[PDB]
Amino acid sequence: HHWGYGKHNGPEHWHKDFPIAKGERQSPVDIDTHTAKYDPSLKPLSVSYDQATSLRILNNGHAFNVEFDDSQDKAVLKGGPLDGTYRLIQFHFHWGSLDGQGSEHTVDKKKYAAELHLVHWNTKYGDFGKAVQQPDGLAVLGIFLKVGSAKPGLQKVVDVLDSIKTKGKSADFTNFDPRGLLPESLDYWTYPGSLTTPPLLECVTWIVLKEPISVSSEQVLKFRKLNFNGEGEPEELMVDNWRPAQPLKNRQIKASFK
Ligand SMILES: O=C(O)c1ccccc1S
Ligand SMILES: [Zn+2]
Repeated sequence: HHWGYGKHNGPEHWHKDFPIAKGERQSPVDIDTHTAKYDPSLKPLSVSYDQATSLRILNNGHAFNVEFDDSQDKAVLKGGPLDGTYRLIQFHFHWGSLDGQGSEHTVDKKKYAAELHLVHWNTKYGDFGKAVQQPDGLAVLGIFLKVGSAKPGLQKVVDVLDSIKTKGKSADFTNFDPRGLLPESLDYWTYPGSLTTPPLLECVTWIVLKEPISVSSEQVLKFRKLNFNGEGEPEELMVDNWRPAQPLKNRQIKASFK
């Protein structure tokens, strides 16, 4: 009776094993666009993915992670609200059973079909396991997905999902360029928060891009064919792997843009 996204083990249950679920800086949150303040002092955001080295794709039983070589400064996030250098370790998505839900963050209560999380760790802490124990350990770039035109740069991801249908399956996934998942504009909102999955650690500087990317209905349908279960277990479609918005408490959301 491990955590998940079902009636008996979903987000409303997580606080029993993970009391930080009711903490002071939980994610996601609703972004109230009229309350977010422009912060002219945010430095420009720097997303440097030219030398990124993807390795593998893994179905971990709650999402799929595209993993990178993070043993050198190859793919880094800098600038914006951040002090120092954050290294890309993985990306994953959260998505819905239907196009009208799936994102974790909301914008004026609007839900997107899905949300991409590009996860980076602060190099001053040496490794990801140490970084998640620090209040400035991670920087996550959050990107909304809406259903419309296909995203060409997503198709290589979509096409390998049949090979990692069930929990614990992985596949080689080299030479994937995450620049093909970014929208035109880097305008963003930022606030201090948490992992959206257990263990819900309060270690994340969230950087949520305002401009969504468009994916096709056929692309997100292939996400929804994944399974939460292992091979030879009863089939449970991997859908609605999102946590709903949490109380903002004593936080301010800052905007990079007027
Ligand atoms: O899903 C996770 O475990 C996660 C991990 C790192 C950063 C963000 C998230 S939401
Ligand atoms: Zn996530």
